[PDB]
Amino acid sequence: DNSSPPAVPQTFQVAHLHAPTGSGKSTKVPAAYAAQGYKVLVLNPSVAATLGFGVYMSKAHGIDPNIRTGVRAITTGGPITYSTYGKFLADGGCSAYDIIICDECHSTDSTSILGIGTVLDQAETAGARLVVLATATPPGSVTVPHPNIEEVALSNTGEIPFYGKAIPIEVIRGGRHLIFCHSKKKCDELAAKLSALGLNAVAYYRGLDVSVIPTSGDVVVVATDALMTGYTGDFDSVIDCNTCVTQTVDFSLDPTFTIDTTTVPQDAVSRSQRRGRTGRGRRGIYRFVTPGERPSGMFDSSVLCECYDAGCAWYELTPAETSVRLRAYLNTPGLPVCQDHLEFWESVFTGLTHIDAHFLSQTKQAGDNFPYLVAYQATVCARAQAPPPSWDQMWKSLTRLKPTLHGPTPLLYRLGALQNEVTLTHPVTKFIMACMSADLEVV
Amino acid sequence: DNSSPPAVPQTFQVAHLHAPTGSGKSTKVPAAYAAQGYKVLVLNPSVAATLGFGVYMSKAHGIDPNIRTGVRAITTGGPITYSTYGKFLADGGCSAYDIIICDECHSTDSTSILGIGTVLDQAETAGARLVVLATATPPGSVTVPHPNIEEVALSNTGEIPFYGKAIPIEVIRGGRHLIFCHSKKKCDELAAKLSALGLNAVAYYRGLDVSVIPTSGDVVVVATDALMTGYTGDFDSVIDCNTCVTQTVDFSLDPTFTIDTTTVPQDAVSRSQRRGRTGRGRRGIYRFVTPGERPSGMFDSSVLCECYDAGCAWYELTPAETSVRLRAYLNTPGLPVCQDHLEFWESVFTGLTHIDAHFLSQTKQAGDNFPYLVAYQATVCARAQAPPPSWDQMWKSLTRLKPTLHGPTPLLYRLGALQNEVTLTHPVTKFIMACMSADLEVV
Ligand SMILES: Cc1sc2ccc(Cl)cc2c1Cn1cc(CC(=O)O)c2ccc(-c3cc(N)cc(N)c3)cc21
Ligand SMILES: Cc1sc2ccc(Cl)cc2c1Cn1cc(CC(=O)O)c2ccc(-c3cc(N)cc(N)c3)cc21
Ligand SMILES: [Cl-]
Ligand SMILES: [Cl-]
Ligand SMILES: [Mg+2]
Ligand SMILES: [Mg+2]
Ligand SMILES: [Mg+2]
Ligand SMILES: [Mg+2]
Repeated sequence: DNSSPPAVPQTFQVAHLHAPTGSGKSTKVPAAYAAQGYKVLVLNPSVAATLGFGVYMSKAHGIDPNIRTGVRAITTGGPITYSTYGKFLADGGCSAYDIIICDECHSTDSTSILGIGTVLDQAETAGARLVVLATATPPGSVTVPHPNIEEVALSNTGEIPFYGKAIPIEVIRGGRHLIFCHSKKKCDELAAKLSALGLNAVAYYRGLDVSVIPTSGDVVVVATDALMTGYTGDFDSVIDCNTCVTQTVDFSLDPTFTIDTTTVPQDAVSRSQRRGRTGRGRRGIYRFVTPGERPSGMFDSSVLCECYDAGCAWYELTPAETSVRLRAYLNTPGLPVCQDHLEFWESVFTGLTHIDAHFLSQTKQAGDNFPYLVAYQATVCARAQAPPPSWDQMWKSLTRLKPTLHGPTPLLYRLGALQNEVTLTHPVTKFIMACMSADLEVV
Repeated sequence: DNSSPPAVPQTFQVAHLHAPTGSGKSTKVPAAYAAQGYKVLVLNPSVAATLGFGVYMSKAHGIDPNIRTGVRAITTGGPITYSTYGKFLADGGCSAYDIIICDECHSTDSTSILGIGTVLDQAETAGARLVVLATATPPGSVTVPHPNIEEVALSNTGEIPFYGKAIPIEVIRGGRHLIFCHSKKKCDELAAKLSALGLNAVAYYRGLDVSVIPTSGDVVVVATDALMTGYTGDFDSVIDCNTCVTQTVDFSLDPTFTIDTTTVPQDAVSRSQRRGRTGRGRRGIYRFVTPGERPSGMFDSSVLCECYDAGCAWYELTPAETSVRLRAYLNTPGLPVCQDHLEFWESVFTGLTHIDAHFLSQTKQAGDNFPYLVAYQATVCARAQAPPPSWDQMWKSLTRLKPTLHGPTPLLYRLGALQNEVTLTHPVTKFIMACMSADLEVV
């Protein structure tokens, strides 16, 4: 049904394309639309993917497309353009293209979600005949059985307790095995427990080397998801804790909301990926704490906030402009889904007035999450000559003013751990609290 | 048809099983035959695969099978036994098992071919009810299109001549690319040509390190098939010369036959494998000198010779015993195929009388190809006080006698390059020449 590329409707259509990564959906398909005389934009969340498409197209097909990223925009004048969603947003959206392919349209990072809503809101007005929502992983996808992987639940019987169940020593003594834990911390403690017990064991996370994992010999690697992005092949078995760390918003009311990195049950995509490290060129084993529960393509409300934040920080969009684009995304069927907290987030940002410009550009440059919310809290701090909620790296634009800031932090919301006393008097704190309780979904 | 495991016939059946590597054919299938009360032997060409199955079975299913290789035989007493074909032959064949699974039955190395003929000849007499010829690559398989790989023939247009066609510089300037050449020699010359031209290029073959290939950055790797067995992932494109080196027999009549490593067009398996280095997690390009021509599962007559040789050297089989087993293999449909040179090879070896025992064990130990033919030539040399055909490593059991060997080599056949004068007088030379011309297929 959605596995063939849509023929161009001679007016306006939104269409889905479910096809594997590499299969032609982002290359051969735009090539065929271009040979019929169309101009085609193809959007993707990744700078590397985007650059990779221009290499393929010119070398396979002698087609030199325009390649547009945050760094540079390469204009050849040909009919196909590749861009990241972020560069697309930075360029004003549709502002040119007959057909727009939104690639990896299952992505739930904020640039993808804002970028996609923008296409959906603007595509027809801008002269487009076709928007394609393309993906290899449609929303509601679950982990399906693999022919080469045998799946065996852990029980309570075992000498090594692990996320509420147990690993018998015998199933990891001998051969090469990968245990997934959620944090650098568990990795280290489990790695150390196992080593006490006589096992060749080694931790791996963000910021250690790939060479810390022996090519050969019995090993138990206790790792985070950093592994899949840093390292190549192997494994007789995977032991999956079945949880990850994700950005979540909590309407904690202490005074307002909390945005932090918390432990959530994994979704199908993380389950599929962690399992997929065994079964390569021979049979594999996958062991797990709990059966697959979350389908792919649900995202957190704090990603809606992040969209509003980036709209203000990067793209000179008022919160109301951000809502039209997000509304178009939430109103389009077959896309990732989320609680409808558009009115609420819009209203919060609408009263985040008179941010310090130099603070915001410092935060933007340093690359911290939520550049607008961090610089706004900082602004508020420097205007009350108060310290930031902690001296986390986040707050470094206040470090030069550190000797002159005294007293309780005027807390607007929580972006991490609290390390100073707080006052809840601030007019903006009050404003955000009233945004919460003026919204039936958020109260 | 051949994708489901055969139910046990209550008398005797030979059956085929076509199923992917890892899918259960060598593990789950024997497990299910064992739960019904059968004793199951599972044979494979690889020590590592064989050991890998015992790890899987005990860890996935709490089944500790017997694991038998050249090194050691592990006896647990359970109903499933894994063995290499070679260990099976060393143990006397069927000499116990209800069901015998011949795994990787498409293999065309001599141990697999002799091992398989032995099962086929002996299985019924020995009480077996079932022989399964199992494989992921049936004979006559061709290279089929891959959804993620775009295939583009080279033409004559290009600045870099390559196996009778050309590579334009533009298709390898920028990005990461793998060129296959047939010999360490071409690798080095092409690598050096490309470097002169401004390209980051690096050779790779048997005996250089994996680290000689940069993880990141534009590179052109000019390699042999050593690459697939030494190194892990990548590549925007593969450029395949479409030829490999294989052991071939030539009835050269100078005086008798030649067995040497020569350049042949590649078969589907080598084509599939070399192509398969691109298209991983994104789209790939494969370029080639000539369209796929050889289907898998044809092997050379010199593999029949090697079987006879190993029978004499390792397994105390007379040539006539070797023929009954090879005959059973050639008479069984759906197996690799070869010219029927059984009578001829049998007759050659039957007159290879009174080999020196110490020479043969030296050759066997040193691991040279054709241990019987090398030690027989050597024997013949030491009895004529003549030098070996060259001082290649092959002939090292004659090195201690080197000051006393003089005159022309009495050539029985050719196993490499000739580096001394030769006499064709030797009675055994005459005998082998008459084996050739007494056989209608070989004349
Ligand atoms: C650096 C970040 S983090 C983040 C998180 C959420 C959202 Cl919605 C945007 C963002 C951005 C903004 N952002 C993301 C991309 C994507 C890419 O790498 O090509 C990107 C590309 C270009 C720009 C960009 C470039 C210039 N010259 C000026 C301005 N104001 C923005 C901003 C971009
Ligand atoms: C070392 C070689 S190269 C070659 C080539 C062709 C053929 Cl038909 C056999 C052979 C052999 C013999 N060969 C191959 C294997 C397989 C494995 O590694 O388990 C193997 C295993 C065991 C034996 C083996 C073991 C003992 N103790 C005595 C004797 N006479 C043979 C010989 C073996
Ligand atoms: Cl605002
Ligand atoms: Cl003999
Ligand atoms: Mg593609
Ligand atoms: Mg250790
Ligand atoms: Mg298997
Ligand atoms: Mg170089």
